[PDB]
Amino acid sequence: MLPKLVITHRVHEEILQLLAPHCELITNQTDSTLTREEILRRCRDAQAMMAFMPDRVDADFLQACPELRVIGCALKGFDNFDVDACTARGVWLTFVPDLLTVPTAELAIGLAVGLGRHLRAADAFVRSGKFRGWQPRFYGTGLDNATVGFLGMGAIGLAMADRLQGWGATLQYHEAKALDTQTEQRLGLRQVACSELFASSDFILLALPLNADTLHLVNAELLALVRPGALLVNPCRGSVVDEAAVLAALERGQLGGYAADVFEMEDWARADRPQQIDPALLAHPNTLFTPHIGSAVRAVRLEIERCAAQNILQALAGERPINAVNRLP
Amino acid sequence: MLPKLVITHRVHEEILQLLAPHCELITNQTDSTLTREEILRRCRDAQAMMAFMPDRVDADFLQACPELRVIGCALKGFDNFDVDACTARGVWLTFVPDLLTVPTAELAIGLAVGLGRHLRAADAFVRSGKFRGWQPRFYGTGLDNATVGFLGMGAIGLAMADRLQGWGATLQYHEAKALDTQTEQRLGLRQVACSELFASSDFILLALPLNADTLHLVNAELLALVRPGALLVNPCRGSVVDEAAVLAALERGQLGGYAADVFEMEDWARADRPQQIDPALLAHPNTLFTPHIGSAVRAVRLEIERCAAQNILQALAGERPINAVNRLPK
Ligand SMILES: NC(=O)c1ccc[n+]([C@@H]2O[C@H](COP(=O)([O-])OP(=O)(O)OC[C@H]3O[C@@H](n4cnc5c(N)ncnc54)[C@H](O)[C@@H]3O)[C@@H](O)[C@H]2O)c1
Ligand SMILES: NC(=O)c1ccc[n+]([C@@H]2O[C@H](COP(=O)([O-])OP(=O)(O)OC[C@H]3O[C@@H](n4cnc5c(N)ncnc54)[C@H](O)[C@@H]3O)[C@@H](O)[C@H]2O)c1
Repeated sequence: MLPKLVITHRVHEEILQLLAPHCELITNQTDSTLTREEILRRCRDAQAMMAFMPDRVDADFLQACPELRVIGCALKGFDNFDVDACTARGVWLTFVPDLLTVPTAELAIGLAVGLGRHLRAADAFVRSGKFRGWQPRFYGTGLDNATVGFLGMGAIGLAMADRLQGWGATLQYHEAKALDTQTEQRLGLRQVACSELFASSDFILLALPLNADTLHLVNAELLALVRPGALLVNPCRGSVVDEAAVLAALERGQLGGYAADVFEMEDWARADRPQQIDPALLAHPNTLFTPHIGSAVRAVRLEIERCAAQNILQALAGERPINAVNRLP
Repeated sequence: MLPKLVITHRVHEEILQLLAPHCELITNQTDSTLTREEILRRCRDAQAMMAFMPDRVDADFLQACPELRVIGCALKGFDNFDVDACTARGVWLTFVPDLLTVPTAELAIGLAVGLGRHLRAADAFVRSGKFRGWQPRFYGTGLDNATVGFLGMGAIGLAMADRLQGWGATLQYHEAKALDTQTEQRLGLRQVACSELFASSDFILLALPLNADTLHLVNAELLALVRPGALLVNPCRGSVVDEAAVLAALERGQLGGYAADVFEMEDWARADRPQQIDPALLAHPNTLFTPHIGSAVRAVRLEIERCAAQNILQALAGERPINAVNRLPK
């Protein structure tokens, strides 16, 4: 009897090969997410869990799964995992600190370009068969000579700033914890207050985690500050914005556009989360969406899976996992 | 009576005010493209013309318009304008050398990201109302650790290289006019042969003008060399590629994707040009398209128009235009 490991979502077969000598595997090698009932059934006597974005762990989950030694999260933002409750039950909780950063940064910039240049509608027009040559339309907004404001300047903020260096924009940021002035200057970043960031930015790129303090940070009052036509890009967590306020800002035309890779409906730890994305937001023309594909780059996903696998194996071996969030004796 | 200037497409009000005290303006302040005959009719007794991407000027056109002194083009690629015939008939042909570069480079990188990451299908999926959370789907290709190959390293090529500096890609290029080593080193560029460029690149970014030598340069023989899954992005001219060969490459699955801002049907100077984009190419999933919006940024278009206006005004005043493509004896 090897320790039992439940992997809640599909992974590369070579990751299964890496784990199999050490672990009895209970896998989900499909593109589907299992019911919460079935995850509980599988994890009841599991020694370990590899968890993904659709997963949620609270005290109630853990009491129902008394054999767990480690939850290895193949993700960065562990807002749906109660770390304190894990520590209390003697369960390691591990994450992936760096591997999701670059592909998410790349996508966020592509969304900003895609949103500013009306890519969805432009591509729709070409596919329709009615392109008859160059026309005066689909006039958009570029990054050259624009002010780009970042809310947050951790891993993804810095990766995005790195990638905008050749782009002719004026970069500013708001943080809970400032960069050192030397790094600011190497990247051409100026630190500003949050109100000013929203009042003065042509592109607003969110790069902050979801917590009690950032929940609905981007609300109606903050959005009412933006320059008419400002573009808002959300690659972080859905619930840092109030999507109802975002939609209202779009409909009034104060917000020029909203691009998102993440949605309030995904933030499982939120009882008052909406059950879906508002259909009126989904149908609004001044939008561009992706289904949480920030890290959806083939080579990176394998590396992310390997990182979670390694952390789990470290825990099961009686070591402190390299990427543990918590501390155990 | 002031000289007649035919402006073929809609122009910002700031530009008309600049032109009014110098020319009798025959304008087209609609967002519609007029017919070839309508242009001929208006230009028959015109001293000047402001021309745009849909316009084509050939030997017969200039013969029908003996009064022309200048054709100011609000564009970079003048492949639809017979420069030689302009020179022969003593007509200035002007362009806009730099203003289109940046917004086109921005869009091109945007297309590369969008194509690599399956943006069209991803967005359609969310819009369907069926998104229920993350799934291990839409896995694609990023620029980090990728090899990016530039065919051409002029204005747009250089601007794209500039904009990829922090992206962790290996940048290589082929050119007709090679960069000096110190510029190559400054941008982290490595010069390669065209065949090696196509054989070794994950992303192929086209940055060439269309001329006799570049017509169907990206053909079936060249596309046969690409790595499986290679992504091709075309922000320059449709006819630099053979769209039929591109489609065939997509269908066999050797080419991973094709993104384009420009299409063969736009290249009026070609008699054998296809009259539309192949419906089969339009319908292929591994594609991303824009309708020649490379420079479609409000601030930028105002400046492009002012540039073309300034060139026309300079010519009509008896000066040589700052952005003349051709040379005329004085
Ligand atoms: N879309 C995706 O696939 C994807 C991928 C990775 C991460 N994410 C999400 O993006 C978030 C940020 O990612 P990261 O890797 O940059 O995290 P990080 O922890 O490296 O950086 C987060 C930064 O936000 C700052 N911050 C906290 N509260 C703030 C506030 N009120 N105002 C301004 N800044 C504040 C923190 O000081 C920190 O520097 C993650 O927590 C995760 O939720 C999404
Ligand atoms: N999509 C748009 O809206 C848009 C905007 C601007 C320009 N364009 C098009 O893109 C083209 C390139 O633009 P640019 O501003 O970089 O022009 P450019 O003249 O500055 O650069 C073209 C470069 O390509 C090189 N070249 C020529 N033949 C080559 C070959 N066979 N192999 C490799 N390199 C070769 C030339 O030496 C030159 O350096 C323009 O001619 C125009 O047709 C499109």
